[PDB]
Amino acid sequence: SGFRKMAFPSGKVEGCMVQVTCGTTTLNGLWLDDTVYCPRHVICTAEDMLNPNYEDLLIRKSNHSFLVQAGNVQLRVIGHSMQNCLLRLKVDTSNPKTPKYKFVRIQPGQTFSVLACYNGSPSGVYQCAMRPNHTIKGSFLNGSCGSVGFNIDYDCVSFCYMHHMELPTGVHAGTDLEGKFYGPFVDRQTAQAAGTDTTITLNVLAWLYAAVINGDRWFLNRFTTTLNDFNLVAMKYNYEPLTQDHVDILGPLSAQTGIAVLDMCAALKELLQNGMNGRTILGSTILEDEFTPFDVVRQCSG
Amino acid sequence: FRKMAFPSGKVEGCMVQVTCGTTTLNGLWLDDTVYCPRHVICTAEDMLNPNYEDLLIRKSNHSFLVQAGNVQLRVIGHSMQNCLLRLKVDTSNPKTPKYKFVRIQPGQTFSVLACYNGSPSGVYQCAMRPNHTIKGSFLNGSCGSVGFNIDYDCVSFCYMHHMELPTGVHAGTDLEGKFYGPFVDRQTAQAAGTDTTITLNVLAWLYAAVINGDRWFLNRFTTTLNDFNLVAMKYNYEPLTQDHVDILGPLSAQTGIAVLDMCAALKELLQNGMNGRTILGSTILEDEFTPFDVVRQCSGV
Ligand SMILES: */C(=C\C(=O)OCC)[C@H](C[C@@H]1CCNC1=O)NC(=O)[C@@H](NC(=O)[C@@H](NC(=O)OC(C)(C)C)C(C)C)c1ccccc1
Ligand SMILES: */C(=C\C(=O)OCC)[C@H](C[C@@H]1CCNC1=O)NC(=O)[C@@H](NC(=O)[C@@H](NC(=O)OC(C)(C)C)C(C)C)c1ccccc1
Repeated sequence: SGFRKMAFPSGKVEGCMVQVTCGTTTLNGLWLDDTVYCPRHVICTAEDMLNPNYEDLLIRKSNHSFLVQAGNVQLRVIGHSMQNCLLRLKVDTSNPKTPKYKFVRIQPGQTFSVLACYNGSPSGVYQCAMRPNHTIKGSFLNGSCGSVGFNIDYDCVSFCYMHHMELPTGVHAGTDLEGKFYGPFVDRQTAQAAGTDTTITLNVLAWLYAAVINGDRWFLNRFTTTLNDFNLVAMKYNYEPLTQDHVDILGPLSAQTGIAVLDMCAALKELLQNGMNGRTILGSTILEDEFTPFDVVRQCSG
Repeated sequence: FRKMAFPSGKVEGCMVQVTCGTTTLNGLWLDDTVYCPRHVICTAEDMLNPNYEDLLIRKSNHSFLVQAGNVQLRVIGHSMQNCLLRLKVDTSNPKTPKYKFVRIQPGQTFSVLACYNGSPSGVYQCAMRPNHTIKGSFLNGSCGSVGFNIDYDCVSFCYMHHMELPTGVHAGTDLEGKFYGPFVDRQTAQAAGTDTTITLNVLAWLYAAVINGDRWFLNRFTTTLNDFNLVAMKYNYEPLTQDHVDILGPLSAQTGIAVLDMCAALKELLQNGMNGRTILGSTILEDEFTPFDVVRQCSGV
């Protein structure tokens, strides 16, 4: 019952947040075992951000060029390397609080928790989704960089995102724990259109099923709609095209609630076209798409 | 600008599973004490209206099974404090963070670490609604889940989950076992009073917008706290009081926009809607960001 944009317990991720400083640049880092990840752009001098040559800027650095700090104790960096847009600083001590973890490049539309950090210190956690344009509509300020995006599968933390940029659109862009950006962005402060955004159709349906699982039903109709017709409409409303895989995914949620995916699609279509009569769905006044089908099934069943 | 929750690390280390017979729920393990809903000592038979006092006096420490991981905390004492059970355990939680028990006030917010069988499952931010309930997300077995605020390094435990009003909302108690609202921890037929918009927070929010550069809604005029309330009344807004105004002060000072001025702005935001316009991204007027919260996210904490 009830429905919140729920984030995973950030506890296990906090125990891996550290401060990493190079020159006068300081940002967050992930310290797992004997390694610390952070946006390689930490080595970027001010003026060096217009068009930095990381390979060049890094070679001019050394282990001691990095001031990695765990809380208030200085971590000794005894090895460093670059992996795409990351810095993999090896340290001498191994973080005893390193949770069971895995690095995963999430798929646009998927959701994850973000531990907003500043100076290697957890400031807040929020759940967000990998927007369709690969950016993340988040709340980040200067110094949030190095914050990690993660998921928790029981006790195994899946790091999927590491903050890096701030597209002018006000959104945010980062990398996966392997340094590869999400979207067509780069470690440069150079014009970067935060690509055409779309509404995650998959999630809005998952969300609508959630509202239904929770008793709300007013938006349903006797109408139905082919996958193709739903798309012809949805796309007009700037919605991600809905694929058969998506409806397969909504399968479970379809069963429970007993509503056929396209029927729900028929409801979504109506909503899009008739607006919400001012009325609300599961609280919101606008179709929510930051809850994946998996999220919903996890927050409604048990 | 998203609704952020305090990192739940500290509370996570204080969540334990409390079992009593067939009833299992979450327990807050601070020091040598484990707090959990007193209805942990219930079951299908004694719920409509259990006599806890009696029901507990029939239970002994061996009745309770407090667990943390694959560890079992021998319970060496048990007392009931209002609607909570204070369970003394033979072990003082090593992860106990500096903590206070503070009874939150309507409108104020806090993070909620939703738990299941002693395990933290998810953490979200919410507000203690005017009607005294919370638009949270809880499923069976979430009981004992705690709400909290973090002041520097101190955890301010302000909420513990117990009931779920038919409204789809939730009632709980502070960590002293006293319920927030008229609600009780019984299967009565209690209903949440109608809710209102936390005017104070909407305001705080608008300010936050102004702080981030979203000020299209401001206006040249002002209004009287009285005149504003006549509007707010229509849109079912909490009547703004001078105490509310003073609470906004910092935000008001930072942006130099007088509360009554911002109300004037909110007045027209209510009477003319946002005409397709968005404040801080949203299309609706957020009322779950207290003045203090607005600071947190904007003035990094
Ligand atoms: C994190 C940097 C950090 O922690 O530094 C501490 C000293 C950010 C966070 C960014 C701040 C506000 N919200 C955010 O998400 N890192 C940056 O400031 C980066 N800045 C940008 O992304 C800029 N992007 C940009 O110029 O792109 C175009 C507008 C040209 C398309 C923003 C601020 C305009 C950053 C980039 C590169 C290196 C270091 C930092
Ligand atoms: C936590 C109990 C727990 O941990 O039990 C583990 C076995 C809840 C959480 C509740 C679950 C779903 N969302 C929630 O908020 N404890 C209860 O189930 C309690 N149930 C209620 O509060 C019921 N309220 C109720 O009937 O109120 C009226 C409709 C009569 C006004 C809900 C579920 C309808 C609960 C029941 C009995 C004693 C103590 C708590």
